[PDB]
Order: sequence, then structure tokens, then C-alpha cells
Amino acid sequence: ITGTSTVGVGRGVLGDQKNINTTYSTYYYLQDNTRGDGIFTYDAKYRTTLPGSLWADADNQFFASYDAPAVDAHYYAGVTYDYYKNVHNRLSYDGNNAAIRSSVHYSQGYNNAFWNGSEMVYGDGDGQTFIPLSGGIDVVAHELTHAVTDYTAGLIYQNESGAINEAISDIFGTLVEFYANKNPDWEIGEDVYTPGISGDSLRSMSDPAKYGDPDHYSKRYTGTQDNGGVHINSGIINKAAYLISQGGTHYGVSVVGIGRDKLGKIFYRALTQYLTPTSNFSQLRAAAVQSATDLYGSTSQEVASVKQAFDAVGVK
Ligand SMILES: [Ca+2]
Ligand SMILES: [Ca+2]
Ligand SMILES: [Ca+2]
Ligand SMILES: [Ca+2]
Ligand SMILES: [Cl-]
Ligand SMILES: [Cl-]
Ligand SMILES: [Cl-]
Ligand code: NA
Ligand SMILES: [Zn+2]
Ligand SMILES: [Zn+2]
Repeated sequence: ITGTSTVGVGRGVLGDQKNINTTYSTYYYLQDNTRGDGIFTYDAKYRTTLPGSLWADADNQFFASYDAPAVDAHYYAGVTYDYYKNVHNRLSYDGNNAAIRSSVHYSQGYNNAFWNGSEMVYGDGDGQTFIPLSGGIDVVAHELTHAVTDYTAGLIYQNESGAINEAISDIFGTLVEFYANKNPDWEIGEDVYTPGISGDSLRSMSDPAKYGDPDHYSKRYTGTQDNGGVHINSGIINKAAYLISQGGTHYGVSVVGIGRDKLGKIFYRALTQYLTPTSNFSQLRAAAVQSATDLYGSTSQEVASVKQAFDAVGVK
């Protein structure tokens, strides 16, 4: 909508304070004009029709507990935007500065968040399994990365392709978490999962077996549930990306870590230049090796670490 660009202040789902870009027209709306064609955050008001109402606040202060999920959906959509723009020169999810629309307070006790093809959607959680899902920057960026994947490789959401699709979202979710630089780790959804239980998460990239996910191709899940195990087999590729960055010795294979920024450069290039809708794990390894070759040279340490990390997780 039309109005003046303003800066409000509020508290997100975890109780931290942050500034947010708003637009003033009688009310202050969660409409950020500083990023592409805008970031817009809506109240679904516990209904399921979308997008709901552009979020309106009387005084540009967002400290009510009802406001927190909106503060975070809005602010982390901006962080994710800044990551892809500043780090990879990609303008919004479609590379053309598409508006990022998010709705919060979707449904009641809904234990999930998703990119729906047009917008982000956040449940509040039931307060036991989850608190409002926008509170997790890695969740926000994981879901927005599905949009990136859709506009690039178009990985099919089933079997190994689908597990690469999930891993790509976990990888870039994590890298946005590190980019934001507040409380980053290699776990997924730690900030919003199970508020009664400290130290857990939905999955771990550094040790997938901690939550029962495979960390080696010989352990891949071959059943039909979860679209052929897409949130399960992602552990194989997560662990490989973790090793490329941090290094380590995994099933007796030594990997020299090359750090997060080079992990990102390599996987982004693989995603945008080499993956196709039906890429499998072996083709991902080839894509990552070619990407590292493009960027660092075929005799580089970077290319050797990519090979080591894939060998370590049994993907030839
Ligand atoms: Ca207010
Ligand atoms: Ca974290
Ligand atoms: Ca995390
Ligand atoms: Ca927890
Ligand atoms: Cl917070
Ligand atoms: Cl998902
Ligand atoms: Cl190879
Ligand atoms: Na699990
Ligand atoms: Zn996902
Ligand atoms: Zn290990």
C-alpha cells in the first residue's frame, strides 16, 4: 500500500528486541520497502484463508506477545533476502526482486511452516511440539530456499532428488542463521522445537544419527513414507555439507574443512548451474565437484575436500 517508510521496534518469539521496516499510512503496516519489491507480513487471525490482512499496528511498537510471530516472520524474511543478495547476488527468491509475503497466526495449534508457491505460511505451534515457527531463522530461510530451488533446479520432492531438495534448504537455512550471526549452529529448528526440552532440535547436520537420521548412503531409507524419506535421507547430504565446511573424520574418512562461505559458493553454484529436477546423490557429488572446479580449480584443496566429504558419506 502507499505511505511513508518508517522503522518500528519490537520483540520476536524468543523475547529479543529488533528494529523492523514498516510503512506509515494512518496505521503502521509490516511492509518493508527497502528490499526489492517489498516484504509484506500478514495476520491470518487463526483462520486458514490466505494471505489475511496486511499487519497493522497503531503505534509502530511490537512488544505484545501476539505481535512476536509477525516481528520474526518479517525480520527474518529481510535477513534471508539480505543473505541471498549480499552473498550470492540473487535478488529475492526468484532472482527478480519478487515481493516476499508471509502470513502468521495461520490456523490454530498448527505445528508447521511452509512455502506454498506464492508466500510463506507460519503456524503458531501447539505450544508443546513448537512455539510459533517464524521464531526460527533457519526455519524461515529453509522454507524460502524451497522457493529458490523451485526457480532454479526444480528438484522433484521425492526420493533422492527430494532429499537433496530438503538438504539444500537445511544448508542455506543454516548459512542464513550463521550470516545473521546471533546464535548459529548446525541444528535445524532448535529455537522453536519443544520449548520444554532444552538442547534438542528437528535434525542435526553435524550428527544426523543423534535424531535417528542416516549419516551414510548404506543407511538410506528406502520406504514410501515422507515422500520416500526426504526429511530422513537429507541427513546424508547434510553431514557431507557439514564435513565440507568444518571437516572431521567420519567412518574413518578424513575431510579437511574449507569453511562456510566456500560451502555456500559451491552448493549455490551446483543448485543454479548443474542440478536438474531428477538429480540423485551421485549426480549431486558430480555437480558439487564441477562447481568447486569452476570456482577454485581442479587441483584445489576445495575440490579435494568435496570428494573427501562425499566419500565419507558413501556417495560415489
Ligand atoms: Ca503496537
Ligand atoms: Ca541456532
Ligand atoms: Ca539452527
Ligand atoms: Ca526444545
Ligand atoms: Cl527474538
Ligand atoms: Cl519442509
Ligand atoms: Cl569425484
Ligand atoms: Na528423527
Ligand atoms: Zn523443507
Ligand atoms: Zn562421524
